[PDB]
Amino acid sequence: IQTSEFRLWSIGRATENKPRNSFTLMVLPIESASRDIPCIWLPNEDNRATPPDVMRGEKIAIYRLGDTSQFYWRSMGLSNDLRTLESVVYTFNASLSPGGNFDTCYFMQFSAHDKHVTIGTSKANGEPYRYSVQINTGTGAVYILDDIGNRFELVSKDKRLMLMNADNSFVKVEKKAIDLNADQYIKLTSGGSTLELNPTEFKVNTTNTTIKSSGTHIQEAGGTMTHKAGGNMLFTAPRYDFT
Amino acid sequence: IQTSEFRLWSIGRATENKPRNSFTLMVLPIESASRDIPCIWLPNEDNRATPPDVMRGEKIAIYRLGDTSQFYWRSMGLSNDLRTLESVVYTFNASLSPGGNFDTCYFMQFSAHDKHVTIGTSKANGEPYRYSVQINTGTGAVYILDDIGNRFELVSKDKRLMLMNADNSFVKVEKKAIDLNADQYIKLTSGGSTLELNPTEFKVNTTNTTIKSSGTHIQEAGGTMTHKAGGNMLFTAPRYDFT
Amino acid sequence: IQTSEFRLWSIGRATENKPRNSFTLMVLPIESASRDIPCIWLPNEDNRATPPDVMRGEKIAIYRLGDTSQFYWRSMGLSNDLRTLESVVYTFNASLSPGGNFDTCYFMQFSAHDKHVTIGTSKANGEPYRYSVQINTGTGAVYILDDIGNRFELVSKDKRLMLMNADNSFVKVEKKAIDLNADQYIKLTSGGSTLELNPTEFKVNTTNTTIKSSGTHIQEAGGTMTHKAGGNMLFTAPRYDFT
Ligand SMILES: [Cl-]
Ligand SMILES: [Cl-]
Ligand SMILES: [Cl-]
Ligand SMILES: [Cl-]
Ligand SMILES: [Cl-]
Ligand SMILES: [Cl-]
Ligand SMILES: [Cl-]
Ligand SMILES: [Cl-]
Ligand SMILES: [Cl-]
Ligand SMILES: [Cl-]
Ligand SMILES: [Cl-]
Ligand SMILES: [Cl-]
Ligand SMILES: [Cl-]
Ligand SMILES: [Cl-]
Ligand SMILES: [Cl-]
Ligand code: NA
Ligand code: NA
Ligand code: NA
Ligand code: NA
Ligand code: NA
Ligand code: NA
Ligand code: NA
Repeated sequence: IQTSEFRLWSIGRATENKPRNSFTLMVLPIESASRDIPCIWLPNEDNRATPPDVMRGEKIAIYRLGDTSQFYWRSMGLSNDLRTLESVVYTFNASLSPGGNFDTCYFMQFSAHDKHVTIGTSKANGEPYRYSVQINTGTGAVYILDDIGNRFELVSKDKRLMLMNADNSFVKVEKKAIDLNADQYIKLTSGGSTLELNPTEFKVNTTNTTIKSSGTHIQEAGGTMTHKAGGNMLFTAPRYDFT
Repeated sequence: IQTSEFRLWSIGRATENKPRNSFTLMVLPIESASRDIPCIWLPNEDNRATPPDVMRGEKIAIYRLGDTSQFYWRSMGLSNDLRTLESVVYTFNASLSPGGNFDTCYFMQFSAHDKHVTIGTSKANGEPYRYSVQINTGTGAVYILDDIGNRFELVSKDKRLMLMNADNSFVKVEKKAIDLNADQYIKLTSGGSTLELNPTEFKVNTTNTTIKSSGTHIQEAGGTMTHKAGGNMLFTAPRYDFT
Repeated sequence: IQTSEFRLWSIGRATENKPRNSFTLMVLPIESASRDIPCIWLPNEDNRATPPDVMRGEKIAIYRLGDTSQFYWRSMGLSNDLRTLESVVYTFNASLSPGGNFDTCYFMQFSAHDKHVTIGTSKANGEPYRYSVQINTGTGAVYILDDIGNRFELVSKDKRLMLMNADNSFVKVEKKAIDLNADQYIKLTSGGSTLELNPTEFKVNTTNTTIKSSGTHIQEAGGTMTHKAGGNMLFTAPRYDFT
């Protein structure tokens, strides 16, 4: 019966917490047939760039190639209740040349250590822009952004939701205030009616205009001021004063 | 040739649909060497909290530790066309103490049963806020929100997209209407020109103001009304009436 | 010692780049005990619909059922540095009937080949709407949309962020301009003050109105124009002209 020389050699227990940036795991074999074995990571799945953040005492499957010193460790997924901080990166390469820092792959990263969840893309295959969808749990924010300045923003400590583009035009909802900003113009359109604000003008073009102030009304011009009516012009007040 | 006592014992077939909240699976061994075996879940991958939603008749790999009664079941991924409703939770623990309801982990959940896709974070390691990015397929919505009231919203039955913060400031795009609301002020800025609306004021500060009405123009003040011009003030109408 | 007839038969090397839409992989066994073997995909994990985009020379585990011609290939995850373009689809079925094009499942897809990252849902189990959260790296955009016209948009080449609903109401932030559009009305609310624009009206209802123009002020009506003040009406200018 032909069987590969590469086989499950012994069930084991991790003797140490795997260091975050390490692929080696010290494992103690616990089957009756120093005492630790330095094992190389054997992934449970493809497209996972980081080994599991194995804690001391987790059940580990130790694989061995024949009688050689090539030992491998595979997480068995039976000791999840031991996990503390976990950071996992799933990578999907996006370059014609192989080899590879996330510069040549699309990825999704859950990092408790660095306190973010991020989906990011790369510019290694003709893509014009890079993107990131990030939940930043450290500062407290959700971002949707490219690499040229366009950004959706939810920032919790400032109670801010914002639509911001690369030209500093934005719609900002921060606390009890809303701020719109645009260097060329801001225009409201409803049917045939328009209201525009631009660096030199405030323009309204509509059918009927009604400006009601329960208190005072003030309109002041540094230059000339014109009132024009195709129909009758009406003034109603207890008295009229011309300075 | 040393080999672990823990080995693939027999290929089998699931005899029942696995109940959603169960880790045990009844499996019938189908290799010639009651008839069902209660098996414990053996995961194919780490960071998966839920066993596959195995349907009756799926090919199952039955593992066994030596001659003991410890039987384990592993989905082989060769019977995907039998799947009906699936709910899968990937968890990434985010607490210094181990052990663990999603209160101590970042996670991503695809649930056909509960009709949502959700990416959520936890507040178990000093994070100031929790977050959720949810596609709610039951009610019909996409949400981006924290746990204090800041929210992006796409709600389909109401044709609503909204930016809403914890102070009830919002930019609402619902059906054929747009509503902006902010308790302190709403300000539009374009260059040196500003338009502000606040609880007691409507203020415009610009260079040139043009208000054209194809129909009627009405401005009414409960108190005083002042017209001021540094240059000539012009009135043009077929007739003028002072009440 | 009972062991399944289905076992790891030999470690091997992929002889060819797996074609994107293929489940078969030509593998050369490299254990001493034509020369290629057509193997069927054996997944490393459940809920993965696409086999890994295996490149020539990757280490492959060849499984075999007994002495039969049923050979299977499993990616070992030890040759990731050979990956070039990768497209991976994780599927989560969402239909009461089994069987299945993404029409009956929720899914998440990372595709370097087609240049997008997409989370999508289906309408096979009573869901009223389908959804997609897509990073389109080809055109350069992030979309959040349903299947009836509601859409959040980040489009990089146009420097556009937009909230757009099925009735063509939108808040558009494009380059140096902001455009709001709504067929019924656009209303700003701050406390008791309101500013509304609708197809026939421009309405302001506030306490105090101040319209300051450093240059000229023009208000023109095709019909009548009325000025009403409950208090004194004041005119201040170097001279007044009635046409
Ligand atoms: Cl290492
Ligand atoms: Cl793994
Ligand atoms: Cl080697
Ligand atoms: Cl990379
Ligand atoms: Cl501001
Ligand atoms: Cl159970
Ligand atoms: Cl599994
Ligand atoms: Cl046990
Ligand atoms: Cl938890
Ligand atoms: Cl409202
Ligand atoms: Cl095929
Ligand atoms: Cl796989
Ligand atoms: Cl078969
Ligand atoms: Cl499908
Ligand atoms: Cl427009
Ligand atoms: Na890690
Ligand atoms: Na301000
Ligand atoms: Na696996
Ligand atoms: Na489930
Ligand atoms: Na309303
Ligand atoms: Na592929
Ligand atoms: Na325009």
